Amino acid sequence: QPLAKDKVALLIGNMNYREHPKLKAPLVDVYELTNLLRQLDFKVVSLLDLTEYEMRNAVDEFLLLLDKGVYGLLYYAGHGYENFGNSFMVPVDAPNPYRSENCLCVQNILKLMQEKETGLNVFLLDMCRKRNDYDDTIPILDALKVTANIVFGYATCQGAEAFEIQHSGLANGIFMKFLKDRLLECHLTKGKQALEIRSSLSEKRALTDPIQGTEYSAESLVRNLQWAKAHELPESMCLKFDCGVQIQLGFAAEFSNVMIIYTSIVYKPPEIIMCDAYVTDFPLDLDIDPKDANKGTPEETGSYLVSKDLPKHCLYTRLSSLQKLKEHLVFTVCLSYQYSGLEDTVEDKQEVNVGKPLIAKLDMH
Amino acid sequence: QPLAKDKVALLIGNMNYREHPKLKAPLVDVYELTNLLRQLDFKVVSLLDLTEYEMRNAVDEFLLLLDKGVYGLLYYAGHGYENFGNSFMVPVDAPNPYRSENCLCVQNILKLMQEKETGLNVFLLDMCRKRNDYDDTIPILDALKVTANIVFGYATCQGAEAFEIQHSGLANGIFMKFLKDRLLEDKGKCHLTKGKQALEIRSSLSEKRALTDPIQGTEYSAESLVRNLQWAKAHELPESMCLKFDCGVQIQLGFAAEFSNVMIIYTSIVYKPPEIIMCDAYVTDFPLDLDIDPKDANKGTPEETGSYLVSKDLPKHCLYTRLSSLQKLKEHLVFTVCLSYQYSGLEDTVEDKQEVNVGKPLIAKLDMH
Ligand SMILES: CC1(C)CN(C(=O)Nc2cnc(-n3nccn3)c(Cl)c2)c2cnc3cc(Cl)nn3c21
Ligand SMILES: CC1(C)CN(C(=O)Nc2cnc(-n3nccn3)c(Cl)c2)c2cnc3cc(Cl)nn3c21
Ligand SMILES: [Ca+2]
Ligand SMILES: [Ca+2]
Ligand SMILES: [Ca+2]
Ligand SMILES: [Ca+2]
Ligand SMILES: [Ca+2]
Ligand SMILES: [Ca+2]
Ligand SMILES: [Ca+2]
Ligand SMILES: [Ca+2]
Ligand SMILES: [Ca+2]
Ligand SMILES: [Ca+2]
Ligand SMILES: [Ca+2]
Repeated sequence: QPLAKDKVALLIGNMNYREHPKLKAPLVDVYELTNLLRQLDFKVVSLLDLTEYEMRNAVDEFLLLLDKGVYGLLYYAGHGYENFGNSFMVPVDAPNPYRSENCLCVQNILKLMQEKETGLNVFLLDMCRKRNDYDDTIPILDALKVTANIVFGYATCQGAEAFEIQHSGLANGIFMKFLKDRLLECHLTKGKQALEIRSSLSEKRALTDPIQGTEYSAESLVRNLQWAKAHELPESMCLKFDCGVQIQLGFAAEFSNVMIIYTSIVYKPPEIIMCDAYVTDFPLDLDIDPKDANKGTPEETGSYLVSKDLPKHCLYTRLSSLQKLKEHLVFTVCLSYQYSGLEDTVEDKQEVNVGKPLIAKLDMH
Repeated sequence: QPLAKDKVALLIGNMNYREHPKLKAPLVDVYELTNLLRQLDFKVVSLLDLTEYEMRNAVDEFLLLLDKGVYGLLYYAGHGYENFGNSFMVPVDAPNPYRSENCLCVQNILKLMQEKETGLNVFLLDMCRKRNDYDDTIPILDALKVTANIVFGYATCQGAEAFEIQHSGLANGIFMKFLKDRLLEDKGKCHLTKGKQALEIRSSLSEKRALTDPIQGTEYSAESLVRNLQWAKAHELPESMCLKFDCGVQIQLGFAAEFSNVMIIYTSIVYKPPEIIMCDAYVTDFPLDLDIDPKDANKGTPEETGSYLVSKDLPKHCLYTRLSSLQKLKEHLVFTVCLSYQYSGLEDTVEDKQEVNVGKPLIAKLDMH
């Protein structure tokens, strides 16, 4: 029987490039792939918009989980490049033009995966190439794609336009389709595209293979808790203001580095006729435009989470970039309230601290 | 809207290697893709077990159909190999070891397709590579300079065992799945198995193209005429016939096209007069061109002949004979239908025989020898 010792996954989606065309596609594709992998018993990390430093720390810690018998999946979506056989994943902080030292190399990660003694390695790259970056003419000089169980997947589109066109739609990502078709148990648009799948398997492996489950393992507890504690969300607060008004502050995870906050009035005393609550004062590291806070749908914040997913009728705020948090997520719930019978509006302020939510816990900036 | 000026396809499936491990997979995959393409309004040729001479003629004549705006699909399944940046399709007569002179080069065919003013080229290869071909040459190339309106697809498995395993099942061809998902506008099952495997799909499209795009039936009337005629001249199947034997017994003799180079023949008694108590009929005397063992003729299912066709597809209650290799027919398909009959009241089994000529069925009508 093929068994997994563990099932671990790291998904990266880069979009918000400083010096390169911004992408949109990754967000959806990471979310849907996360959601698939959860149902296959994977512990997933899902990170949007990483710098070089962030990507390296993330990938290394993924690689540290790949012991003997582990099933490991790595996914990247975003800009990439190719030179002399060597492919590169570009972080959001990379300058223009691309230099190798600003980028993470595919083949290095692949070589590291092949040393680890895993039961299955999966490495899936969905890359936007620059228009005129075709594959180079090369000899093959070095390989490990025999000695360990590998599925390697490499999609390309030439240019951001063709990339975004082919990725348009929900539920439709190339690798999610591949996984569903090939590893359990969207029309061809204009432009230039490529897909490469390569595999070397000594025996049939599938994502659906059972974990060798444990009753009393220290290692398995370690593994579980290392991941689970990187995914602590704040408990919902019922914030009581001095006038008697109660604002519920709720929290949702969207990615390992994205939290939705949402606000609702849950008590209005008879002495108050009208009230509004809003959030402000977020840490500058997280970099929120208040134009994208306090919105009347989660959709308006840029969330994948829709109005049917979250509690309804709130104001919604998306706090992305949690990996950049230095201290605590200190922010302010404000209350505006009008007293019953008066025109007079009062303001009040309640500072909230929620600690280090999600990957912010690691404190690795 | 994109239009095709025509839809033409050539499918080759090579299995019966003389000097190389035999394959089984191609039969099914060619049949099922042929069926799909038929339903999309392609004129299809489907050929099993071609020599180099046969492959070259077929491919060349396929390339002749690729006029302006035509949609052309070439599919190959069987052995391939790689050498110094080139890739090769191996014909069934290929010497061991593989030498380029004996094989058809993928890169040639790809550039021959890209030279045409077609509206869409599709070129799909689904190959076995022998393990020995992994270790002998340093790789360079396999990608290609995929340009024009082209969809290049290229799949490999290392070794016949892994190849056959990955292809086990009906309905489960990688390229059929691909075309259905990616190239039809609409206007589990293939589990990844052991071994070393590769897939490469490349597309270049100046505008959206699909296999479902309607045929523009205007312009280029003589080219259209010739395409249609040439194809249809390669697909004349003989009509079903009733042979009346002089004793009164009626043998039905039916025909089915399995590939452009494979015909099923089937026989049944459709009338026994009351004077005959028992009878049986069989076929014999096929031309030596077609090779066929008489122990593999006269079977009680089409499954027993080696066909894709199951007992659902043809008339039940017959004997079935499969004639492959029709492209090698140098003359007419002449055979004998035999009858054995016992009269009521007699111990005597009488024999009778009738000769049949059905001409040159299917691709044999091209007369290429
Ligand atoms: C939870 C762990 C063990 C940790 N990890 C990370 O990605 N760590 C990470 C570390 N530092 C930064 N950083 N931010 C700022 C600067 N450095 C970042 Cl972004 C991430 C992954 C990654 N993949 C999987 C999979 C499974 Cl299971 N656990 N797991 C983990
Ligand atoms: C019917 C035509 C026009 C012809 N053709 C062939 O394959 N010709 C062919 C010629 N010679 C041999 N041979 N046998 C013995 C020796 N030489 C063989 Cl096997 C085949 C194809 C091939 N593809 C498509 C597609 C559409 Cl439409 N027509 N079409 C045609
Ligand atoms: Ca390049
Ligand atoms: Ca290298
Ligand atoms: Ca650096
Ligand atoms: Ca998508
Ligand atoms: Ca700190
Ligand atoms: Ca006031
Ligand atoms: Ca012509
Ligand atoms: Ca020759
Ligand atoms: Ca070779
Ligand atoms: Ca099959
Ligand atoms: Ca007698």
